[PDB]
Amino acid sequence: AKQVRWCAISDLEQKKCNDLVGSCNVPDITLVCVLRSSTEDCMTAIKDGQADAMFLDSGEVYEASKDPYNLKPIIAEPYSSNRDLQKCLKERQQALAKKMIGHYIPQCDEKGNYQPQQCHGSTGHCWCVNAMGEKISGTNTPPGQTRATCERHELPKCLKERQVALGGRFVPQCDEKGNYEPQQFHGSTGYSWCVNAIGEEIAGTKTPPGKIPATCQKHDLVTTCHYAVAMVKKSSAFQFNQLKGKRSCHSGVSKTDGWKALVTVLVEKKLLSWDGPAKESIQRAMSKFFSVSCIPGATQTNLCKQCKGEEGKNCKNSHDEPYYGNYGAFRCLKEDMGDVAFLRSTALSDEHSEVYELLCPDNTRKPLNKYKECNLGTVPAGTVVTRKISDKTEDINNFLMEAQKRQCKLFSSAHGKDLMFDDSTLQLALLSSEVDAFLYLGVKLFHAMKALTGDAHLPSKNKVRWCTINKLEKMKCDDWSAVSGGAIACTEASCPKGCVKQILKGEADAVKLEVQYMYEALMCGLLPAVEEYHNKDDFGPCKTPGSPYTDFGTLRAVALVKKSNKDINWNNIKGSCHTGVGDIAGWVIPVSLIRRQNDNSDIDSFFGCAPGSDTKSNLCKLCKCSLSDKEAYYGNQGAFRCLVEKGDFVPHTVVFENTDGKNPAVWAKNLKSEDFELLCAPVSNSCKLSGIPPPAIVTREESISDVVRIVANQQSLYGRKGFEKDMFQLFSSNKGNNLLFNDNTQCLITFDRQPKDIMEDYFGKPYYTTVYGASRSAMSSELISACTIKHCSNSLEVL
Ligand SMILES: NC(=O)OC[C@@H]1N=C(N)N2CCC(O)(O)[C@@]23N=C(N)N[C@@H]13
Repeated sequence: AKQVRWCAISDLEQKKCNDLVGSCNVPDITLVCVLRSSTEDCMTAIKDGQADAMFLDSGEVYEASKDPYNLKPIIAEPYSSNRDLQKCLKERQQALAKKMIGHYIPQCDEKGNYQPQQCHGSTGHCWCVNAMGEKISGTNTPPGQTRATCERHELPKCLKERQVALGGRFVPQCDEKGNYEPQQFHGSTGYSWCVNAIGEEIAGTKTPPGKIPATCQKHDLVTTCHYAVAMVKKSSAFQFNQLKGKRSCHSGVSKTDGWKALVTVLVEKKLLSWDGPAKESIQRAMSKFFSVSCIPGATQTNLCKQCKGEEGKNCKNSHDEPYYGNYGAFRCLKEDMGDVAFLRSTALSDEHSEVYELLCPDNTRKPLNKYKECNLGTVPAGTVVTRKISDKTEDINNFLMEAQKRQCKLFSSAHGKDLMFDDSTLQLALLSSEVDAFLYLGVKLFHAMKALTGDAHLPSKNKVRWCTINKLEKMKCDDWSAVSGGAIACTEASCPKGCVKQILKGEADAVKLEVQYMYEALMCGLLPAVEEYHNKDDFGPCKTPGSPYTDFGTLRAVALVKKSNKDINWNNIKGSCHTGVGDIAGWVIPVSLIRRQNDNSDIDSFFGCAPGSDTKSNLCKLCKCSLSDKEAYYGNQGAFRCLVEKGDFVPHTVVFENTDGKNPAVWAKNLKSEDFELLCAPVSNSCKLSGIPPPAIVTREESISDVVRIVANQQSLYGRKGFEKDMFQLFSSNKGNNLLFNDNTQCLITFDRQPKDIMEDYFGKPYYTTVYGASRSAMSSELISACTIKHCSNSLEVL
């Protein structure tokens, strides 16, 4: 028996909330409505633990994630992407979950695709549909009428471009499932360029051979986009560059559609004379820009004089102010209390097409139905937020999910529009607990919000902020900063992924990453400034960069078998054991190579000890089977214990250690380099699955030059064989082992960027093609999504 306290900012919001408390029965969750006078007071009440959840505009998210609020987005409306997999099955499940009779339930085939014809059973209407479930225009037919004959529209645009290129020289490379890869290489002419979601080239990305290709960003095609627009009456005659001195009405000071997009556009067009933040308030500059306005939540009295709320409620971020919100701003414009209204496109209807039109930032006027051509930018959906501590997220999610299933009236009310949520909300879905303001808004929008609130960091060109993942790293990096003479500074994160996030947020400058994190790091636009170099035998390239290198100290992944103690080859591996499921030398390389060949599900349908592999899968018992050396078959040493008992995939080094006597335990003491070999050959000969790229110190592109030079100078000072190495060592520490770099690192070598693909330019084509399929869509995550450019379209109808 739990309760969820929703915070209402107005009397109408409390009325709708009490309507829900009366009419919506959710088992084991009681809805309680706490009343405040404004958005900010509700944010504070949630921060104080007096309320649990509220709905915020996207423009309010960033300031919500900071003091004195410290709120986090938890529940948001999902958008339709061209990367949605198995969409028909999920839509059918969701429809079946709704406790109502007669609603449309999508009809799916045996494979999970949409049936080309979709029918609403209770009404008898039928229509046609493409591979994403979008209705073909005009194909809706009622009962008792000849139905539209429906074709399968399953072939993506890219694969069709392929097969209109191999019949009778541009052949485009595509991601698995027929999406365009963001980077295109012309195999004949050697040119490379970048493309958006539908494969049309973006301007200024084409590069000749030998030259360095442009950085290609991942794109996602998204449907139903809402926009920030300036709405005006057709009777007026002013244009956008004549906004100064006019009367205006806004949805809110903290909303994107009401304020932030407008200010960004005014700054870009140089219409708004204003310094930077912390020198002038944006609100003071806007108060000097407009004569008299209604901007709810504003603290300048002229930006509030046109507001219509009664005293104590005037200009508040609350529906108690009649001019608050998108519909409130439209009301102000209609009642001639302002000359222009700044609001979301969702408040536009064709009823207003007679009197109203849209003011475009290019100094033209257009009708309301041109809002996709006449806007101040896209406005992402609002979100339900709670405390960052996330104590009540489960209860809130359960309540909203059950209320949506039981058809409770969350997204409409007789009392008014946009009360507790946006009325345009179709559904609310749960977000990953990883999602914060940064992940929700995305890198670009996050930096825009950061700059707009005066938090933007201008990095130093002579100092490098190194990110640490634990307290020992922080201590060693503190020693390094104390001896660096202002060249090195220290930041703290929980894990390497947090360090990548901090670098993206402008809170840190560089971090060392192992291979696992490199895919995400390169997807988000980071680059390797330097790389760990482990060749103990040469040391040539360390003191002098470019004393050319023959071996980087890279580990080489192979499978270790016997000189005819056993009879194994690659073709009959079916029917050994592996170090771990997470290890890259082993598991990742062999599994990727196995299931890139064939097709299969190797999880059991291949071999006859791989710790972390469920329990007792057909292996995992030849060793219980935990991802630690507390079982004797974990790691390189335990995987070598796998090959001597129950004999039948490891780095090459694993033989050279323990062979010849170096590890004595009884089993590995009397073993020799002649008794064990590798399949592709003698144990030292290259008979390898693939080479593993070295760990990379990554940073932003603009910071590459500064990071490399500062690291080079510091390396000349400290580390292995340094002028003042007696003061500090880079690759060793009394605080711990392998802290900021692997202790066996010979040095750091500046990454030489080749005129190839950055993914191949780091991983190497064998590793890239084997592990990630040479595709930018091999893995998806919240971070990769936050670094993906959302591109809008009236529909996905490009099939
Ligand atoms: N093992 C090794 O040290 O390779 C040499 C060095 N390091 C990489 N990780 N690379 C990635 C791929 C590559 O092209 O071989 C190379 N790419 C550049 N820019 N320099 C090379």
